[PDB]
Amino acid sequence: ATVLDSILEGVRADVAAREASVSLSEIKAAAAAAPPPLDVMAALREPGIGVIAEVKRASPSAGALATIADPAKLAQAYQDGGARIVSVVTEQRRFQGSLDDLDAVRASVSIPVLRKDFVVQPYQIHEARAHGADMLLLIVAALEQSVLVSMLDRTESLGMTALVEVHTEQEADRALKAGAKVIGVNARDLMTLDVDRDCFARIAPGLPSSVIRIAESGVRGTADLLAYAGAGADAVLVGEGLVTSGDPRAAVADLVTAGTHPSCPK
Repeated sequence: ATVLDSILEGVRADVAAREASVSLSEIKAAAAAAPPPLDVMAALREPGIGVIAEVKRASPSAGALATIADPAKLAQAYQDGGARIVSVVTEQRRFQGSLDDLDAVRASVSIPVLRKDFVVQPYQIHEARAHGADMLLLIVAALEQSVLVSMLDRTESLGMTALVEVHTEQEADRALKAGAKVIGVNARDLMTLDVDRDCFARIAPGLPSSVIRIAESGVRGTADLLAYAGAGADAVLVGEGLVTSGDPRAAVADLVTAGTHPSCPK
């Protein structure tokens, strides 16, 4: 039926294959020995609309959307441009990412790193931590509530911050009830990658001031950033559709300039 169901089937298979090689006990030990997590909440508390910039496999080879293909070099461009956090897509089927891309990014940047994947079981949480993630995406649509709560608790126990992704007002209610500190709204369709313009603006007013509100989709430049800031975004996640013109550093620097301007809408 849904694209999400197919992604999650994929996750279960891909995780089972990794777990056959590196057991749950072994990945828990690897997480426990990893360099400590970086301070995501401090990054998010910095003044101005923060930019989370995303590394993913597919982009146009030329034109206004052209960017850097190599994950380490892209991530470095993002850090150089002033991104507060670098996101790296590790889901393997819809987005053709890999845990190797997380490793490459982690070695390349000294700012916090978000592992952007579809978490369904604790193995993935320890694995994220072992491979250096500081922030972890959790998706309400993927999880039954009690499991969401236990994944959120495990993420936090390991010293990471959860970015809890919601697609509807009811999912936002669930994220709040689960205890989320950071709630992202994703309005992108998994088939087309098009973004519903009304979703953030509808959901965000229901999110209390005590949560950090993230626009996970739809911000492609300063024009969008200003619109989302006015709608209540505290940070924006950019990547898909970003107008980079071959120069992602500059594109991120322009977003930072706009988001930290004293007169930026809010």
